[PDB]
Amino acid sequence: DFETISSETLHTGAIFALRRDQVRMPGGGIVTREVVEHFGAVAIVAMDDNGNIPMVYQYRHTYGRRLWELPAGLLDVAGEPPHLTAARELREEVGLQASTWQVLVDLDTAPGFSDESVRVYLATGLREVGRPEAHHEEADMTMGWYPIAEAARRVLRGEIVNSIAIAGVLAVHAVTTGFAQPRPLDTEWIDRPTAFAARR
Amino acid sequence: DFETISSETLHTGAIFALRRDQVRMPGGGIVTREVVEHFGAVAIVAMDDNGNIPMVYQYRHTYGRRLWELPAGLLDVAGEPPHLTAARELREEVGLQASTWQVLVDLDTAPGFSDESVRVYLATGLREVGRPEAHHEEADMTMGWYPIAEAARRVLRGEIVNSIAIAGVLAVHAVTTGFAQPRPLDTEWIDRPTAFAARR
Ligand SMILES: [Mn+2]
Ligand SMILES: [Mn+2]
Ligand SMILES: [Mn+2]
Ligand SMILES: [Mn+2]
Ligand SMILES: [Mn+2]
Ligand SMILES: [Mn+2]
Repeated sequence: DFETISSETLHTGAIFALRRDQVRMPGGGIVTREVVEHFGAVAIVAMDDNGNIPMVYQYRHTYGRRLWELPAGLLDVAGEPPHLTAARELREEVGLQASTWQVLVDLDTAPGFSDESVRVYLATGLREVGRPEAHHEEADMTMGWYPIAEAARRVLRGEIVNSIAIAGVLAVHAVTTGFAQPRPLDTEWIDRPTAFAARR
Repeated sequence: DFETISSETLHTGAIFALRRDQVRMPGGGIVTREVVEHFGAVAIVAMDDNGNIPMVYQYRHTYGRRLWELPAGLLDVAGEPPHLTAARELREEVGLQASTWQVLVDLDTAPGFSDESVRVYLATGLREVGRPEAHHEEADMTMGWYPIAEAARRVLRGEIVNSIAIAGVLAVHAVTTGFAQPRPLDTEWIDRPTAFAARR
């Protein structure tokens, strides 16, 4: 079922495209299904030798306020491998470098209307290296180190609400409590976006 | 900082509006900040007397496949209280009724480009009641009961990727392991969307 009958691009912006598709429903009808094409992104849970991780306080215009989040960046560099996008962004945002990288959790942010998918890595064996000069939203953001457990409590207390940070924080929390294990970098990323990047 | 200089509506669809704002950055510059206005939504982690919860397998056109998710619905009923939207949708989607309702976790799905926020409730004291005749995506979706721990393992294994389901599953998992506690229904929902609903 669910066959796409027609695709019409309604808008192409800086980081996503708006597309309206006509989809055939179970009953036999046809409906509007609008999708927001997104580059996709990556985030990093950089855990240090004592179980602490870095988070950034970044202003989000969508909410008109700053949220506590994990270091993260868009896959807006055509051809750049995701784990490189991760390492690059970790260094730029929290000035860190890691000797070990594994896959923590992948999340599909808003399945209802966007194809954006985000891969969260767990970076260990941390090294403090230089951080570049930031621009825009990043020139305003700050950071703080949190024990994974407190970070986990912050989520359950509503102090952390960014879906990417929630997933990574609770996922690493499950790992540090011995409930689960990290995963190989070559783990399949089923829903990694391709549409918007494919546009150009 | 970050003052909105101008707002232009680019598109109004069935469930969200696309708006392009001009925002003043730290350096003194002005940039395009496109926001997707969304009704907002609610989800339910209905836990039974033995630690099991219901999940639905629903087709998501954005990804062209079915995902395992929590029962959930849009706040598309002007005036309907969120916890009522929750109870209504729980019954309609997994044919359940609960005598107890608390707040589990709130998540801001895609902070980068949308104001959508989702409140996940934890429903207990379950009762099996009738389920209506479904339409569209819902007429195709099925469901299955999962022990919270297995559901948690499914997340860490990439078998559950919907951000709402990840948050609720790992959040309730933290509660069942005695790490955290549920919260009162009157808990403040900081980022509950208002823009799109306010349009009409
Ligand atoms: Mn970033
Ligand atoms: Mn970037
Ligand atoms: Mn960045
Ligand atoms: Mn639903
Ligand atoms: Mn509904
Ligand atoms: Mn529904």
